[PDB]
Amino acid sequence: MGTIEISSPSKTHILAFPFPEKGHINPMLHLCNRLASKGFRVTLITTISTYKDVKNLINLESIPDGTDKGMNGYFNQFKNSVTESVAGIIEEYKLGHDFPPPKVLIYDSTMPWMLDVAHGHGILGASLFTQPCCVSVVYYHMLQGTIDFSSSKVLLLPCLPPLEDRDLPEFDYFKEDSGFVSNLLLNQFLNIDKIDYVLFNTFEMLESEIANWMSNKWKILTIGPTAPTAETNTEVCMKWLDEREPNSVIYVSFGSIASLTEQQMEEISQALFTTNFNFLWVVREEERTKLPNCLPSSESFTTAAGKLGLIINWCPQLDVLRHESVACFMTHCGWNSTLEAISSGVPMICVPQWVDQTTNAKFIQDVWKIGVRVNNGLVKKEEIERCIKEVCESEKGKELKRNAMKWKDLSKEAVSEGGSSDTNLEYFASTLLFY
Ligand SMILES: C[C@]12CC[C@H](O[C@H]3O[C@H](CO)[C@@H](O)[C@H](O)[C@H]3O)C[C@H]1CC[C@@H]1[C@@H]2CC[C@]2(C)[C@@H](C3=CC(=O)OC3)CC[C@]12O
Ligand SMILES: O=c1ccn([C@@H]2O[C@H](COP(=O)(O)OP(=O)(O)O)[C@@H](O)[C@H]2O)c(=O)[nH]1
Repeated sequence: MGTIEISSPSKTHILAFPFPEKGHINPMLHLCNRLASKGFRVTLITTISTYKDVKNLINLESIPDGTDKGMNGYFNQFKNSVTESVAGIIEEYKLGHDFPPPKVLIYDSTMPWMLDVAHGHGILGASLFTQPCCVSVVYYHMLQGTIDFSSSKVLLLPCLPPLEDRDLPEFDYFKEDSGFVSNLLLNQFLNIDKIDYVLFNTFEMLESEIANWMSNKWKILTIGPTAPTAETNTEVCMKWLDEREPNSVIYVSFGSIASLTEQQMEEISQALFTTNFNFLWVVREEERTKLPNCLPSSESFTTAAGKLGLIINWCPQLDVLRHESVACFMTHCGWNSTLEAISSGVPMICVPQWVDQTTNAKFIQDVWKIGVRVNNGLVKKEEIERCIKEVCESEKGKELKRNAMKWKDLSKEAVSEGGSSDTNLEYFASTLLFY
């Protein structure tokens, strides 16, 4: 005689709150699906403006965007507003009757003060880093002042390859804002010893040495890629790709924020309109006016080489990357783009722009050996064409593609049963249930 209590995922309530930007929303969202696939109740909290895009099982809550229409004023208003409204949501659910009360807030690692919201409301806090281990450690070392950041400089950090100046995360691009952006990334570590779960969207084999190094300081859980293994304009892009030859398309995307200069846009244009390959070039709506005048939701071309090109304002990038028609990825090397390509086996042309893109480029070409970085800071048509020849028209290109298929298989192994990422995510979920 007596009573039994069962803690299952279905009675455990996970809150998620990403920073409102696609390279932060996207990997959170994938992780919420995986967690829901594991039976938990998952509520994704998101700003009202991102709510729409996102809105197109997983619970969805909206909060006020909390930001009048510079980087700094926007951020302090944001910090202030979302601190209040997320704290309010947590309390809403603690009294609710439908859902279970929340056990843990997963928050983007660029909002470390959300650990205080979570703890200060008596729930666990899980920090999701949306960048690899190797660049995150650089931010930590800059935070610590572990080293000094007519001569060139090379930095030697434990468990990392030598880093040239150009290999460091690029903050100076932001000029008077470099201090804010740099602060934002280093402050990911202000309370690292206090975070209940430290999650990294990466997989162990990709960053063995530095991941183990961070594991001996912090019980970090590498859990990526969060995206599934084998979006606006899906049907359009797949139709066009379905009708191209295999291994014939150069996929070109510079992410969701970066915006190249008129001159740089022209360098790329001339390289792609004269190359021996088809091309699918994402050019965001707001960026379209920076195109060469010689060229609206999409545009179809016959290139001067007699090939075919499609300019479009947004695509399902993951599905493009996994289409047999894609030869290579010309990318700005944001970490989501880099990891999606890794998990798809697509070799890469690296045109890094700022923050962690420069360091990702370093690793893509020199550590993982799955792509080439362009040399500058304007990048000339001729330099783009050299890199296309390297990656798509050369025996080197062929080894690069082999390298990428090896990393893709390792990536699929990591998130499959008994994979290192599958283990870590199961460690997250199982301990969530513990008394
Ligand atoms: C600092 C900021 C936040 C990070 C954003 O993107 C990153 O996402 C990935 C991490 O998961 C990386 O892999 C990507 O390489 C990286 O691009 C972009 C950077 C830089 C731009 C600024 C955001 C934070 C918001 C920001 C301040 C917004 C803003 C502009 C302004 O004048 O007031 C507000 C818009 C972008 C922004 O400048
Ligand atoms: O046409 C596009 C271009 C980009 N993306 C997605 O937007 C994210 C971009 O994140 P990333 O870290 O690569 O760079 P950021 O945009 O933050 O600078 C990735 O998940 C891409 O797959 C997309 O869905 N469609």
